[PDB]
Amino acid sequence: IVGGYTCGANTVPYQVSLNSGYHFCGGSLINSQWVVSAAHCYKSGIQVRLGEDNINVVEGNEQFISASKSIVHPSYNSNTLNNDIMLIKLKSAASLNSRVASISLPTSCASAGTQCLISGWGNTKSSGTSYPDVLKCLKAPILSDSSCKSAYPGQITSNMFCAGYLEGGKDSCQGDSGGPVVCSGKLQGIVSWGSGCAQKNKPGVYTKVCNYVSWIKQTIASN
Ligand SMILES: N=C(N)c1ccc(CNC(=O)[C@@H]2CCCN2C(=O)CNC2CCCCC2)cc1
Ligand SMILES: [Ca+2]
Repeated sequence: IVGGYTCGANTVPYQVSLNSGYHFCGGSLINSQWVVSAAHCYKSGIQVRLGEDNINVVEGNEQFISASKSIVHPSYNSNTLNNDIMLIKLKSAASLNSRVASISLPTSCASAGTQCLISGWGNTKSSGTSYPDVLKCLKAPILSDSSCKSAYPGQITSNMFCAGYLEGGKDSCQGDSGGPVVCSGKLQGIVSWGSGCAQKNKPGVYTKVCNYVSWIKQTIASN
């Protein structure tokens, strides 16, 4: 997160860190046994870390649970990042509490101008690299269709939206991938891609979760 702020410990209780001996992606807890992340975050050997603030210190409140299943959308395209969504089933259910909590799926898509909360342990610099220990947050609005497509012509599918700031300075970034975009208490986006980070006229691009609510429920119900 570039241009954001320290969230505060466990203020984003649905935020998870995906770990492979290091933090490599974010995710969102949507019930005690399932996480939503980016298909481009797929790999073997995923450990889900819930309840985290400082990812480099065992502080209390952490739950480390191995992934049992990682289900990449069958129509994911690694070139266009269309359908950049993955469901991870935990080997055991998490213990839900004030610091480890699920986030609701949307009942409808969000509209342009809606303010949302984006969070993660990704890069905090727009030119170079600095990775934080504690969770970072950013308030960011959803952009209009036309503005999104003007920023990224021929690259925005119906399964993507733009959010952020055309003036630069405030954005998600590498390491935030798979993490939440939450708007009015609903999980509307997944950190997916962009051109650079926090660059002028190049806002972030997010997986449009409202298009996958039925896929998610059907897939979880059958697994
Ligand atoms: N909101 C941002 N600006 C942002 C950007 C990137 C990421 C992480 N996602 C990624 O890195 C995804 C994986 C496949 C390649 N990809 C990219 O985003 C491609 N980024 C380049 C495209 C051409 C212009 C230079 C930058 C997360 C957020
Ligand atoms: Ca910790």
